[PDB]
Amino acid sequence: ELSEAERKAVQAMWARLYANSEDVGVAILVRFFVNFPSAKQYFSQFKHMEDPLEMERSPQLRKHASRVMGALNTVVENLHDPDKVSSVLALVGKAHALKHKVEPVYFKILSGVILEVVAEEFASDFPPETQRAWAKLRGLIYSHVTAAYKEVGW
Ligand code: HEM
Repeated sequence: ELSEAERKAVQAMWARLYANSEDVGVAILVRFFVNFPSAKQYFSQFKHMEDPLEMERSPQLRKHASRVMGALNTVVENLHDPDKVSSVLALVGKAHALKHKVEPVYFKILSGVILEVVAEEFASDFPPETQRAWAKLRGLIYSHVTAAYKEVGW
């Protein structure tokens, strides 16, 4: 789990992100789909879309952006309550394993894009203590999502 200082570091960072949650979520996903075109295969309204301006304006992209940011928000705000973070990430993990059939490695890829976007957009607020805290959060997400895939015999 995150230590108290790490949790505080992650929540303070996340608050800055979430002040324009909508735009940050979308910028993250556009970068994800441009840089990893294979990930678009799970999205019916944009699986063959290439123009990043259209991706930015895509209703189904912006919707998934809103749901990624909201589920992340739930995890970050409730990091002091580890049963809640377990709860949320299971539900996500399973859902993506079973309904959406997404290869679990795409979570690792998306997290790397999330890191790249955070490092760019909020660099002057991203000291090493915070970078390390954020990296623990990423590990936490990937291990919990990865355990949920194993749980239903992926
Ligand atoms: C931090 C990681 C992610 C979070 C928190 C997240 C969150 C969500 C949530 C809350 C939903 C709506 C409920 C549901 O139908 O499951 C959703 C839908 C979906 N997600 Fe994710 N997601 C993540 C990563 C991914 C990745 C990497 C992919 C595939 C590359 C993906 C593919 C989908 C698809 C195909 C849907 C259905 C969208 C639709 O109904 O049009 N997600 N996501």
